[PDB]
Amino acid sequence: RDCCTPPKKCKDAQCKPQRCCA
Repeated sequence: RDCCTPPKKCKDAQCKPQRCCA
């Protein structure tokens, strides 16, 4: 589960500092 690719995942620290999340 990537932080921006479907299913995007923007909730954990390993995904928050991501333009597609922050």
